[PDB]
Amino acid sequence: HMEQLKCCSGILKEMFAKKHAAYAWPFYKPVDVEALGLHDYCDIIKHPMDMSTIKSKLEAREYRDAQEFGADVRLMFSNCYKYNPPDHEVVAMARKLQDVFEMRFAKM
Ligand SMILES: Cn1cc(-c2cc(NS(C)(=O)=O)ccc2Oc2ccccc2)c2cc[nH]c2c1=O
Repeated sequence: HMEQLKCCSGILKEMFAKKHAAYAWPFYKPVDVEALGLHDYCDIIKHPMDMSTIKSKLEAREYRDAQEFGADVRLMFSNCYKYNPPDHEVVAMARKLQDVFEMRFAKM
């Protein structure tokens, strides 16, 4: 699984790339519930996730395989779709970033 984890690190680096920043930036770090004033975020989202946490987990070798890495990336997008109304701008941004992830993750 060392080779598939190098691919996971490559995919995450691509998600942080300048060419995707216009839609990736809300996912770079944890949702700051207090600063944003997000009503009941912690009641609705039991397992928050973001790209910096995923990066820290890859560096600490916490994912034993590609499936575990992919589960955290999809959790990050799922939390966004779950919390927000479907018409929210952040949801449209999550979909664009998920295009990047799914298309590369499938080429594992
Ligand atoms: C994942 N996410 C993130 C934000 C969000 C986060 C931060 N900065 S941060 C990472 O918290 O430090 C800044 C703005 C944010 O809002 C917008 C981002 C773009 C367009 C409209 C809203 C958010 C807000 C409500 N829902 C969400 C959500 O689900």
